Amino acid sequence: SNTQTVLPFTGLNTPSGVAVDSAGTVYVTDHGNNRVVKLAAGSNTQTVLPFTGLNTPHGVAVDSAGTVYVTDHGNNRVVKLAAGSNTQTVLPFTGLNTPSGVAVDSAGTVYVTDHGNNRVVKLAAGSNTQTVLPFTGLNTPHGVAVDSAGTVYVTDHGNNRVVKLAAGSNTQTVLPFTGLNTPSGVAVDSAGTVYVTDHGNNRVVKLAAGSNTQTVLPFTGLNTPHGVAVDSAGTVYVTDHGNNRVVKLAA
Ligand SMILES: [Cu+2]
Ligand SMILES: [Cu+2]
Ligand SMILES: [Cu+2]
Repeated sequence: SNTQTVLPFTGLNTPSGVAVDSAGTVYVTDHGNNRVVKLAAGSNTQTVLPFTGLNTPHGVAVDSAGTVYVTDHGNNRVVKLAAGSNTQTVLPFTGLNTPSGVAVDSAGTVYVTDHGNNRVVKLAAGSNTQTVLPFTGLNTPHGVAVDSAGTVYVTDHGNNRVVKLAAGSNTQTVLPFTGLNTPSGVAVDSAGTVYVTDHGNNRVVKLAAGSNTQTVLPFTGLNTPHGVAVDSAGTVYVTDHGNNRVVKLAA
């Protein structure tokens, strides 16, 4: 499409991550206000999720049960809130330094980019101990996404590239993006198309499934994109750091 919609969030200061659930509810981490806001589909009014003690959130993910998972930079931890709950759970990750992105697969496994430790960690549902994914030579990961097959996609700031690992594989794959500068967020649709916020080039890049054609999505007026999400219809949602807004573009 050639229509971008500014969603009616208010008062954002460095919106850092975005997620969209199956109902079309949009969740945004508002880094500079220590909060996560949500907007139900068609609603005019955001609500603030009742995380307690949250500081400087980066990433957000939502599972099919509606549980919301958030990374907290200032406390170096990951928290989750079940739908309808007022009492978060701190997940049993350990030793995080700048947890930057979070994703949750269909089995409830939680994947977190640990930016300051140059690694991606994962925690199975019910486990108390993370494992480190075998992403050789990873540096400063920002964003993570997991697809319905369990393939994990990660952006690497220091190396300006995007890598993936299939479930059960030891061989990572470097995706055929070109010309990235500070890839931040990543999202993947069920067709396999991969969307990346190319923060240092002020643009959002699409790698079309199959053809591997890279295009720039026709967002307008961005002042450095951070987070990205894509819904089942192919609508792409982006957080715009310098303009303190969240915008969407239909396919
Ligand atoms: Cu931070
Ligand atoms: Cu970085
Ligand atoms: Cu920025």
